[PDB]
Amino acid sequence: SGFRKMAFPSGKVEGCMVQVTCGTTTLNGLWLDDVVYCPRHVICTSEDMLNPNYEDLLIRKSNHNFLVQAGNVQLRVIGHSMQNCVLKLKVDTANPKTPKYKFVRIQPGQTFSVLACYNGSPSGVYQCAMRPNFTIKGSFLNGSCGSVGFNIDYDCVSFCYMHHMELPTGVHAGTDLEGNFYGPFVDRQTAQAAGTDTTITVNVLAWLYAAVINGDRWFLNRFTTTLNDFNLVAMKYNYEPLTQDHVDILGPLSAQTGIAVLDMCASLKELLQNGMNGRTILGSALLEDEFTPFDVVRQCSGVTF
Amino acid sequence: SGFRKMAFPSGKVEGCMVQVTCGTTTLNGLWLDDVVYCPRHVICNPNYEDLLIRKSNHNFLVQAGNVQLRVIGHSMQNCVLKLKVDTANPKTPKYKFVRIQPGQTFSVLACYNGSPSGVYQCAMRPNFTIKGSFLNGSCGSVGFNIDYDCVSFCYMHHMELPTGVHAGTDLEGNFYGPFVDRQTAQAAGTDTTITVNVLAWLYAAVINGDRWFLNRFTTTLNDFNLVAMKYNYEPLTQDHVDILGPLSAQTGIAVLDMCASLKELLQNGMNGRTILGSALLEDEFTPFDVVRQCSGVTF
Ligand SMILES: CC(C)(O)c1ccc2c(NC(=O)Cc3cccc(Cl)c3)cncc2c1
Ligand SMILES: CC(C)(O)c1ccc2c(NC(=O)Cc3cccc(Cl)c3)cncc2c1
Ligand SMILES: [Cl-]
Repeated sequence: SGFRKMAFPSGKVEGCMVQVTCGTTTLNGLWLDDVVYCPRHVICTSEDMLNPNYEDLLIRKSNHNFLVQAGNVQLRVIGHSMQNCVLKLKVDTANPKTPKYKFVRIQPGQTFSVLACYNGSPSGVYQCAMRPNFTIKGSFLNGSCGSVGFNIDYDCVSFCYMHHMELPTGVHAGTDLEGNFYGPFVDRQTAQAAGTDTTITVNVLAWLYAAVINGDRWFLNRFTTTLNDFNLVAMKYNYEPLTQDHVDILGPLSAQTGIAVLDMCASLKELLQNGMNGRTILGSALLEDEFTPFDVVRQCSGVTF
Repeated sequence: SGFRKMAFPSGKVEGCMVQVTCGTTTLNGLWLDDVVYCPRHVICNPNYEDLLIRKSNHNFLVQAGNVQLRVIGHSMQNCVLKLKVDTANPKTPKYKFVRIQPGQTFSVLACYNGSPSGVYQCAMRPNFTIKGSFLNGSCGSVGFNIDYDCVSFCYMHHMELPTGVHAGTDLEGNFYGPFVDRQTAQAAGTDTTITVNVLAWLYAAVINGDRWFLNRFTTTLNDFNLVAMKYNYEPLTQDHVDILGPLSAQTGIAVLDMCASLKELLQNGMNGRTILGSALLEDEFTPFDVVRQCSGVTF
């Protein structure tokens, strides 16, 4: 019993964190085999950030201009290339602690664990989700750039995010491990704002199923809804449209609890209308949207209370 | 910017998790040097000394990854069983066994069959239970903090109470709270809110640009403690006020100034507003957790 925002064990990622220094800038890098991956803005000053020409800045650099530190050991840079917004530093030593891994690009609504680092050293780990507006509500300070997001499915680490920057509203933006940003953001100091955020409906529904599994049914009602009428109501509360794919994904939770997806949709409709009236669901006074249907099956029991 | 319930990096603890099997029971153990620590109920009104005297070393199966560890000795210390093994753990970190106080927080590395499945942050509640996320097979999962490079082990999971909350011991086998390791009618006492933690969290909201709850008013520690007692809040002591000193200095808001803001939230609610994305007053962040997350301390 119990339900917590749970992160994946960070050990396999801690063994990959290195410190990258270029001139006066110092951020984190990901050391996998003989390559160190880090944000390409490590080559920039605060001046270049207004309109950086990365190709022109990088052509002026040599291997010895980059200092890579793995623990107390210095790594020698033997090559360098840019792939989109990520700089790939070829080093002379393969990481013996390299885990089995994949670079995956996630979709908004997907969750992942974040290993926050400063100077190549991990300071903390937390769970979070890719928001519909392609930003993450993380907890990062200056020096966190190069911190990575990941999922660990079975024994393989799936790298899905590299932290690059903080937007003016305090939210964060970054790229997949190929250097392709999530969202319409650029690694430039520009008046770019996060689009209006929306609630991840399929996740709130998954979390309501987790509450039913943990013995809480106070929110259920005798009503059902059409998929269209639910979306017409949910959009009024800034909720993401629930698609047929979402309904199909919720199938196993619906089967395990005996509550149809559109019957759960009806109680979400009522919850949005009535609020909680002093009650909580899984210890929360708000509707939680950072647990996917996959996270709920993973964390909750297979036997309903 | 941003404020999340953040756990310590679990890597130094993952390298210590082993699977312990005794007969039909299978739970987790902590392998430090040549000793495996696990709940003594792995051998299970139980007379533990009488059950243990009937066991031999080969009755215990210890699995570290795919390797089998050979048990060469065994002893009991309170509610924890210490299995002497033939191999020192090469991944043993620098460590200490510490007993924590209610209100203090720690990281939990949840495991099943000697394999870590997840990590999460939580606090020792005033009623000595933890609001964890555990399933059958989680017994032997450990709680820890990291101080520089040293792992402080503070909790070993033992059981789930009927209300869905959890109970366990320090690494010396001494339970937190009036609990016993056996199947009987045990209930968690009435819980209280950790006031010093809610105050620390209000300071974190001020640091992150949330000041709507601040007012021009102050209070005496005595007048606030009456209000704390009415709302099932833990009494705020002078030690708590002294501990909040650095947060008070960093934000320019006196502890009793912040206490008057909490008094108005307790008496009147949030009125549709949230603090750090929460509609409830959060009490599982200590004043040190607030400082550490709003600075950038690494291990
Ligand atoms: C101090 C403060 C505001 O809390 C802070 C300050 C900086 C933070 C940060 N670094 C940057 O944004 C560097 C940067 C600058 C311009 C463009 C680009 Cl692409 C990158 C990343 N995450 C959290 C950060 C938090
Ligand atoms: C099935 C369910 C509710 O998920 C569950 C069941 C058991 C759980 C568990 N173990 C026990 O409580 C076993 C037990 C019994 C009597 C005395 C003692 Cl000391 C221990 C620990 N954590 C989560 C547990 C969760
Ligand atoms: Cl995805």
